[PDB]
Order: sequence, then C-alpha cells, then structure tokens
Amino acid sequence: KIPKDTLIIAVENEIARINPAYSEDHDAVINLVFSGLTRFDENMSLKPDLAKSWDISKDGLVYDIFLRDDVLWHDGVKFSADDVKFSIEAFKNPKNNSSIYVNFEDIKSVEILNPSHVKITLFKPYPAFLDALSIGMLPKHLLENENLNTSSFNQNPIGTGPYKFVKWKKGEYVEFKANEHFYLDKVKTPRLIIKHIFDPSIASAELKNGKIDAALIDVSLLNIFKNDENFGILREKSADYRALMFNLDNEFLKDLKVRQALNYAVDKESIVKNLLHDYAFVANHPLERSWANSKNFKIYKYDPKKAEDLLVSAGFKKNKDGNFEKDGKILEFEIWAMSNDPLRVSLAGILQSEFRKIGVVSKVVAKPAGSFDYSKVDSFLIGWGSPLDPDFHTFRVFESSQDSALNDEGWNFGHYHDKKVDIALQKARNTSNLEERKKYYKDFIDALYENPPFIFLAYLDFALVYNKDLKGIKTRTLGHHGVGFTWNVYEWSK
Ligand SMILES: O=C([O-])C(=O)[O-]
Ligand code: NI
Repeated sequence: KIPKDTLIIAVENEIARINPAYSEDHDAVINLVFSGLTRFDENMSLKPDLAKSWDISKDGLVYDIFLRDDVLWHDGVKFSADDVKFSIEAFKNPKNNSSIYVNFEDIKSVEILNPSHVKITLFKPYPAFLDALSIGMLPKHLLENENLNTSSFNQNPIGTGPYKFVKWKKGEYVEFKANEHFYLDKVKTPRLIIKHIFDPSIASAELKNGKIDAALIDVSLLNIFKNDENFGILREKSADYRALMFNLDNEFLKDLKVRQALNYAVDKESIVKNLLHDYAFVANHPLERSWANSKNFKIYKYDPKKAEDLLVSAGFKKNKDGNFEKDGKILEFEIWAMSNDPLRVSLAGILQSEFRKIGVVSKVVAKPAGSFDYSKVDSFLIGWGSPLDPDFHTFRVFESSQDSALNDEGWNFGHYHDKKVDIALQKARNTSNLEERKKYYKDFIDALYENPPFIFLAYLDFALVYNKDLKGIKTRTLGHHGVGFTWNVYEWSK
C-alpha cells in the first residue's frame, strides 16, 4: 500500500522540458517546481504570489510590480528582481522558441528600480498580462549562460515552487519532495509522484489495485467507482471543450458549404445526453465559460436536410450508392482520434455515423496520442480550453500566424486562416476597456460561426477519482485535459 507520507497521482500528459518557457498547458509538473508572480485561488481569483502587489497606469501601458523579499529558489539562492527581468526577457527572446512567446512579445522594457520593484513597459495594452505572469519564474543565476532550449536544467529543474525535483524515470513518472522553505505555506505530504498514465482504463485499474491515489477518470468508467466506498468522486467544472478539427488543406473540407453541412449533420443534443451522460454540455464556440462569451450568437442547429441542401449547392450529387459525389470523387475523408481516449474514440464513431446518414463517407482512424502529427490529418477529434483570460486558448489556436505548418509554437493545427478572426483577436487582446474587449470577442465568435474551423461538440466536466484517505482536495474551474486539478496539491494529505 502507498505510504501515508507519499502521494501518487496519475496525469494524462507529461512534458519533456520541465521549464515554464515551454509550458503548453498540458502538464502538472511545472506548477509543482515553479511559481509565478501571480496565482489563482479556488474561485479563480487573481492573487499575489511571488509578487506582493502591483499598479497599472491609466493607459494600460506600464506595470509597477513589487516582489516578496523572503523567497528562496530550491538551491538556497534568494529570488530577486534579477530573475523576473531575466524570465520575462527569456520568454520574448525569439532565440528561445518559447511556447508562451505570444504572451510576452508585447513587452517593450523591464526596469529593475529597486531589488523588489520592476517597472514593465509595454508597446500596447495587454490586459491578459497579469494572468500571463502566473507562469513560473526562472533562475537567472543558473540559466543566464545556458541555451534555454536544450539545457540539462530542463530535466533537473530548480524553482521557487512547493515541490523540489528528485528524479525522473522517462515516460513513467517524475518524483518530487516537499519544499521545506516554501514561502507560501508548509507542504503537507513530503513525497509526491506524478505518474504518466494517458489511458484512463489503466488509471482506473491502478486506483483499484492501490498503485495510485488519484486520477481523472472518463465518465465511461465511473461505474466501477460509484459503489466503492474506498473512493470518492469529485465533479469538476471546466472550460475544456471537444470538437472536430477540420484540416483546411483537405480538398473537401476547405469548402465553406461542406464545413457548414457537416455541422448541420451532427445531433449534438443526442451526444451529450447519451454518450456523456450529462457530464457535459453542448458546445458551439470556444469561450462559453468566459466573461468574453457574447451569449447571443448564431448556431448550427441539427438539420440533416439543410446539410444535404448545402452539399447539393456545393455541386455534389448522391451517386447510386447514396454517397455525395462531385466530378467523379465521393465526398470522403478521415477522422482521427486519440485511441487512448475512449471519449474521443466514441465521438469519432458517432460523427462517422452522423455523416453516413447524409451520404458523406468517412473512415475512423484511432492511434495513440503523440504517435502521429495532428496537423497532417484530414480531421481530428481535438480539444482546448482555459479558465484564464480568453486570449490564452484562442490566439495560438485560431490566429493565422499560429498556423503550425509555419510556426513551430503555433496551435492552429487545422491551418485555419480568417481575416475577421485575426482582426478580432488582435484588437481584443490589446484593448484595456472590458466592454470593448467583449465587443471584439463577439466579433470573433460571430466570425467563427460564419467560417467555422471546427464542429464544436461539448464542454466537459471532469471526474476526479480519489482514494478516500485523501484529505484537503479543493475544486476549481479546470482547463483543457482537466489541468489544474492538482492546483492545491500542497494542501493534500493522508
Ligand atoms: O491539445 C490538443 O491538441 C488536444 O488535446 O486535442
Ligand atoms: Ni490537448
């Protein structure tokens, strides 16, 4: 049995470089080792962390940030303004190829005015900046002469976070020990292990045979825990959605009428009702848990007749087999799903069924996450979503310059290029006035409807399943893959 002083938590995704500069919002380990200037509480409220306070100028261009003087890095060295300037400059240096480059490109200058005071000046307003500064700070004294891209640091990280790095068995687990000088509070469980388990049926089994203490578990597997008193189940809300990603390079899917038709073809109400057992709600756009949600937008209602009318209009005709065809080619394409994710496999199956009903042929291809290039398939059962500022999973996902065929750190895997979307997100992220921001996000949402990059399917709840001995777990609004479910792990204990 797992000792009382050890926490073992399963997490779906890992990261090859435990370094805030390469955060892709998929891991649970950078936030153990590192901490940022700001943080969020159970209500997703912005709170001071490494920074004690801050003032922003009326024009939104200047940030005066005041730091704690009582923080140590894991190696004993004090945390100073030196680190903060090194870090922010590090994220916006193009030679570092940072995954969060777009969160810091707008910084013009970082001035250290006293050892606990930095003055950050921006080219244009970027209200998302304080959310952005929740990213971990890096240690200047260890990395200032390093190649941030390849440094051995990335596999031996030193941070200011609640947990010190111990060892790493690649592909299997990372092991940590409590930071006994953690400025924020005392870490309760001295030993913590994050186990890499990307298939929930395997996670489920390891809960049952006592190999792990906690995991997020797909709704399809919850039945074997609902009547087991040895476990609790915490339902967590999230901003995470699932969708069909259209690859716009595909000869059929590039066509606006075809993409609209495929949207009209899917009975989303039936999916959420039946597959997801109301651990989900129907999705239509990517900001429906945001303040940025326009709440009055157009949608593609389930309408098979309209789908067919659209495909006729696009020049297709049902052949003798009942399949839409144009110029000797039937309208067909592949739908790819992560085979280790039962929800996505089920969804790819349902889409294939829905399309078949209107004479669209498709092939489901299920392969393990990480084993194929998601930007090189006709379509992909994709997911994104962040409870933080609406910029964070929209700019890298939809904007043209973030097309991943051009931008190694872009998340626009479908190669989507829309002028109204580009303009809307750019204005939205660089305007200070909240009401103005909402206006631009409405333009963005409306533009997405007119030129849909996806079929949006559903927003997910997550089920945190945990050994009943576990105390201290707090919920909050999770992100994509349920990331964030370990946000207060330093308060957890047995
Ligand atoms: O992050 C993604 O690409 C996903 O999970 O679909
Ligand atoms: Ni993902």
